[PDB]
Amino acid sequence: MLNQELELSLNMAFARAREHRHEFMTVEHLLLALLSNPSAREALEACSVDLVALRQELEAFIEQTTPVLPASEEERDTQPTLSFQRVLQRAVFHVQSSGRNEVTGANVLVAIFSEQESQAAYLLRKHEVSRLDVVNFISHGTRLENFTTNLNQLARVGGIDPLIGREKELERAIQVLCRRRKNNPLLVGESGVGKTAIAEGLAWRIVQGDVPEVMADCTIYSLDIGAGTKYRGDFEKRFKALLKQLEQDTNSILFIDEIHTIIGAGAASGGQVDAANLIKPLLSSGKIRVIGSTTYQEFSNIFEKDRALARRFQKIDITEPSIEETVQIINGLKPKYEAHHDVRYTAKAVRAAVELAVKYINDRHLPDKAIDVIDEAGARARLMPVSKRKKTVNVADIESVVARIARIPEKSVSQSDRDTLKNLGDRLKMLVFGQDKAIEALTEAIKMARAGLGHEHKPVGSFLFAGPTGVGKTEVTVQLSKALGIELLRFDMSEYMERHTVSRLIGAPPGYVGFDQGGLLTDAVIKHPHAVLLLDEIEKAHPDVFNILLQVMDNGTLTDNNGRKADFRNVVLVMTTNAGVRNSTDAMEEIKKIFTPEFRNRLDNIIWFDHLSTDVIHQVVDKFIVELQVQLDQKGVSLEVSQEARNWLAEKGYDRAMGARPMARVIQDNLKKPLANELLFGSLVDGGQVTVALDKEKNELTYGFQSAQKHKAE
Ligand SMILES: Nc1ncnc2c1ncn2[C@@H]1O[C@H](COP(=O)(O)OP(=O)(O)O)[C@@H](O)[C@H]1O
Ligand SMILES: Nc1ncnc2c1ncn2[C@@H]1O[C@H](COP(=O)(O)OP(=O)(O)O)[C@@H](O)[C@H]1O
Ligand SMILES: [Mg+2]
Ligand SMILES: [Mg+2]
Repeated sequence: MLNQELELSLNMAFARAREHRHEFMTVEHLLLALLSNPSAREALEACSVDLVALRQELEAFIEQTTPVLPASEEERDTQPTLSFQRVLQRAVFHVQSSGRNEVTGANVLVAIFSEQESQAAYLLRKHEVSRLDVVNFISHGTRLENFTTNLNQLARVGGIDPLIGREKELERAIQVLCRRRKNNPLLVGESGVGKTAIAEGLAWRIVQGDVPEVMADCTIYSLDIGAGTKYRGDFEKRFKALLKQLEQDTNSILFIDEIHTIIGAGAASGGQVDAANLIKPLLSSGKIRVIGSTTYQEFSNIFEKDRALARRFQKIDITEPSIEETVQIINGLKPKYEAHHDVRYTAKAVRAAVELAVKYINDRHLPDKAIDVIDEAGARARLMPVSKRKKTVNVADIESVVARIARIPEKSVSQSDRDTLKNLGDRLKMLVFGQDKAIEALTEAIKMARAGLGHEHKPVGSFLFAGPTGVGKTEVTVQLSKALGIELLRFDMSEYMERHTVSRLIGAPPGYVGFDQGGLLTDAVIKHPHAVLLLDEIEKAHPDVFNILLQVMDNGTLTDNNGRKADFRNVVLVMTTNAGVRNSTDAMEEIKKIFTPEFRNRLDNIIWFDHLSTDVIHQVVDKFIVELQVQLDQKGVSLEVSQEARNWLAEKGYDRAMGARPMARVIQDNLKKPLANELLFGSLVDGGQVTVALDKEKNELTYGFQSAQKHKAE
């Protein structure tokens, strides 16, 4: 009773149903099958139907609504719906009654129209295909500039990707826009949640006539945004001309995506908020409606408490879609992604994209991150030259995709990083002396973190460098940053005490915590994610800084503005202290008294620094002499410093209270200054020799000079 062609179309659609593993074969599956069927295809072509725009829509509906049965043991195979059988019987009854031999696809197509409540019938009516057109086919023949504006125009073609679900939110927006006062919807939600999607989706509903009667003549023009808009062009005169052009007496809605840029954040010149607040009630011969978009926090403080327009807008909470609602969203977009990637995603991969992104991609939200994993996974197939189809198993693909987004970044094996880290303790020991323990405890902690051992939610290392003044605490961290090849961010905590400096001259506390949070600390760590953060004199810092520090050491993040701006994941935090000296006896309790157990227990290590021995002080002196020798040897000048003069430099360049802090000046005043004259207009111009000695019963340095081409004669 049925054609060979139609019987094939049925079998091929039955085939797709036990591969996608559908429990139901529906009327929508039937129309989908009919797109392959020559008679139904020619009928639809006759009415000027874009087969693809119908293809994508049927496919999207089918995947969102058909139950999936890959579970276990219990009896399930594809079962046609009562409705599906009803359409075929309607087609056979009509054909037999018409005097025709067999049922063709075009006859089944006529039978679908009679399923009054079906989606298949609904789509045929949307594509403007009437039942009469198929009957007659069978019988006879045996304003703004340039950005992403005018969403109504983008909807009539195919620029806007479809909006799935969210009826309550659109309904609420339409109702808000329909009010007499406070007519302006304000979509509030996290990034990726689907705010732009709702605005764009509204423009489609206006075109489709699914927003009737008084909102038919509406057009949604989208403005340009995305935190302060004034570069060049004078914002005040272009906007005034725009709002007036939007007003000739029309029902024009203006979508301002990321509305916190113009208003709330505080601009430089006028116009901005001041001009947008103007047209909201009645300050002309007309009125405009605005759809805004912002995040939870930027609505909370900068919009509602600071107040720029808050009351005139109606807030609509746009929540993150749940797992199953996101599965429906992905299922509704899946066919267009599959067409583009030439690949098929299994229902298990779809659920996995959603569920794995929820668990592991915490920095992002719902639809957005799940859609990016799905797009990324399909693109990934191309890299295997062809694009390997994907049978019934894709979870593993999704797992690699999610793993790459969620984590990974680190090179650390058999060479470059290996040699540096294996010699880090030796490289530092050749610049900082008498503190082998400190260096060893520090490098042990770096290597450990570099081996992938440690936490991902915490800094590379959090250390408390404790010890006396001038023993190598600052020098070690400066060198640590030079040996690791990373930036050095330095902050003095004595400049971050809240109100201690006044009677002198300096005084600036509206910042401090505001200096660190608002800008400085956050800005520096965003600019240089891989760095060593040195905080001098940590004991002098205000408790607000300590809470901020307690968060860094726990969360690995710090928040000034959202999207989790400051990332301390790749930072070596170093805090130096002069607190409990290793006029105080120290063996235990001293450092413990000054810093709370809560702050101390978040440290990776309290790295202790000892006093400098007599031998160490001499090594420091030699280091200064060798640096000078390096400079002098290049100019053909040889510097020799005697033992007695080395003892004299050691004596003068080391205070027990100040450490080796006075050494640089002592070396400068006694070894560098006395050679300037001779190197410029004396015996050392063409090279030579300097001998520095000591005159004992005088305790002052002796300076001998000798010159020559090289060392010719004496
Ligand atoms: N309900 C939806 N149906 C289909 N796609 C959606 C839906 N909601 C969001 N998306 C998609 O997810 C992404 C995030 O949506 P978007 O509107 O940009 O979120 P937001 O504007 O809040 O940052 C966009 O690619 C959008 O196409
Ligand atoms: N342990 C040391 N090894 C090598 N040089 C040192 C040592 N200690 C102090 N110096 C010299 O004296 C200066 C002061 O040391 P620094 O690390 O700044 O002191 P602090 O431990 O108080 O932070 C250094 O810049 C360095 O020139
Ligand atoms: Mg200081
Ligand atoms: Mg110090």
